Amino acid sequence: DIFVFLLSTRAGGLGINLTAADTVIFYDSDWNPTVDQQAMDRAHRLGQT
DNA sequence: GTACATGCACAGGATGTATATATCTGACACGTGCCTGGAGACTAGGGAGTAATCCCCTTGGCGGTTAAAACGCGGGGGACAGCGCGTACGTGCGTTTAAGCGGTGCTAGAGCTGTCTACGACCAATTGAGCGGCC
Repeated sequence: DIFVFLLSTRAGGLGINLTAADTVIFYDSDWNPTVDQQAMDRAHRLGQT
């Protein structure tokens, strides 16, 4: 059921492994990359199909 | 040397009490579990010490005037009788709370949920001191 999950890149995401997500949206971008790259891959990982 | 307050006894009713009885508070023996005595390891502030040096309390001389002690001037505080407004007994009547056994509420506990301030901590911007160039 739960359509959408709300996160922060520097706390909500950290290694949290949301394989049930199909898609990712950045409503914000950080002054450093890597945090966004991790934020994507906390969905984009080997547990998806 | 004095006689009013103390000191001993009578009169007598109540209060200190014994026998007789039923029972709930306290004693006892059990264990849970709360937590305190001991004791360990380390932190790093509190304390003690050496030390410098500054300034208050006591001290001694002195001058002032107030209380003490004495005295004069004179009345209100300690003591007897009447007036009359309260204070202490005793009863009827019953207002009042007792003491009871359930019905229900709200008060208490431990914990949760929600702060939510308020505190370090990390994270990313952006800024001043560091060293070098130029005419």
